[PDB]
Amino acid sequence: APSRANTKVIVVGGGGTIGSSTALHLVRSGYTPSNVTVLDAYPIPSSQSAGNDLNKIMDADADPAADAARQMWNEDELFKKFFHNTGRLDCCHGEKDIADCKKRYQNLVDWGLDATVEWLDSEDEILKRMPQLTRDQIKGWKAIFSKDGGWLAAAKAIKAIGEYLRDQGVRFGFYGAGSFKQPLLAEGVCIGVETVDGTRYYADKVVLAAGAWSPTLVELQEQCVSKAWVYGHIQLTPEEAARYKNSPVVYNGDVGFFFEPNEHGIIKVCDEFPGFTRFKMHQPFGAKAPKRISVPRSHAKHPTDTIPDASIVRIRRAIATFMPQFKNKPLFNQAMCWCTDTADGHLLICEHPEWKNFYLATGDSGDSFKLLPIIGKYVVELLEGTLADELAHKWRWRPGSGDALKSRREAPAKDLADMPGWNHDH
Ligand SMILES: *Cc1cc2c(cc1C)nc1c(=O)[nH]c(=O)nc-1n2C[C@H](O)[C@H](O)[C@H](O)COP(=O)(O)OP(=O)(O)OC[C@H]1O[C@@H](n2cnc3c(N)ncnc32)[C@H](O)[C@@H]1O
Repeated sequence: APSRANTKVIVVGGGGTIGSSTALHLVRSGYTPSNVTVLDAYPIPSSQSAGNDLNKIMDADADPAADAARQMWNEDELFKKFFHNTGRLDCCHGEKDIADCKKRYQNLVDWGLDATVEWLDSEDEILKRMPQLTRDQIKGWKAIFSKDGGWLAAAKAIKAIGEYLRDQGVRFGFYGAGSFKQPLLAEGVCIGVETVDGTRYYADKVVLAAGAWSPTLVELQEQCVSKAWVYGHIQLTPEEAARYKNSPVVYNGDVGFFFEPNEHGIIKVCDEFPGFTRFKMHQPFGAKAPKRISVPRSHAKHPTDTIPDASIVRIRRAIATFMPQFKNKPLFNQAMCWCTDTADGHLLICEHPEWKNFYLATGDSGDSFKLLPIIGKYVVELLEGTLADELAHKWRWRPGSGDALKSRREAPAKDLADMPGWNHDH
């Protein structure tokens, strides 16, 4: 095994979240930049990466990886500017959701103290916190307000990683030169990657950080099932947008959520739901025949795609509830954004059980963007044989460990074949 300075690594999906972090941590660890090759279907930040977004939520997860990430969002100079500490307003209505939120709030008063969390026990208490809401839309609502967390400028953070890597001299391959087709195996040892255009890249170690595409590219035995979530955007005038400067993330699990406007006055609005699959026949490397698996329907490949009609209705209901004064604004740049769920919702970060020096770094399960600053550190540890055993176990190769179609969500994902309104191919 060579020294870090002499080790060649290929990061497949290095234009995405986990992949770009991996490349960053290899460089920060003293790998020689020109020995690191980032391969992606699309140039960093990849136009189909789940992290290519105006915003993501940063919550207050006590988990060690989430904690370490939070410290870097606060303190690391590459990342800090992209974390917006607006807090979060979690709204609840109906007996069931209110009971759940009260229990959750009590757990904070119990477990690791409250401190930065408030209970809002009426409409008027919510309005004092967020005067931009409309009373007649929030009848019977209560809320938890958390001063911790807020939102992350996701595409900008990945873009900042790519500029850093570029300036260090990392090597890149994109499009046909970056789209993984197969590992290169020599008697059960991975020694590189071949791309769609026929280019062959050789390295000591290969990381597959291909997000929702990972189970399409190599045989993962249904350990990961790929699903889409949805959003769209509305455009506020400068005067309208000023009202929502530093506004908290607003969330109601029965409705959806929205963010503070970006610097161009655009609000992104999301639904809350268990995700959509898109099953079709496909043959990943390592599969003996085509199989029915959920294959992302990429908005980058298909920019005329929007989102299902059902989704538009839900997002319109969210705007009508949270921002009734903006109900006549067009919802634009509608898109589907893909992730991959494991059965238990933990990551899949492990060496392949048959292909030595080929490593999986996926299973993001819809809540990994917030790990961008830290996650590559754990991937480097895996490559070097130093990942903490409890994490190695939690993130292990585990086919047959449960049904990832439902995962730890409320319901099995429905399928885009059954959800009209997104496809505008003709
Ligand atoms: C979709 C989504 C996700 C999301 C979210 C809202 C939506 C609508 N809200 C979040 C939130 O509030 N907080 C949070 O922490 N996470 C949230 N998420 C999830 C998050 O976006 C994902 O968990 C995370 O971004 C996933 O990272 P991962 O690195 O696994 O995936 P990726 O960024 O999509 O990157 C994968 C890359 O692989 C490349 N690719 C695909 N095929 C190939 C081939 N053949 N060859 C080479 N590269 C390939 C992609 O192009 C991509 O760059």
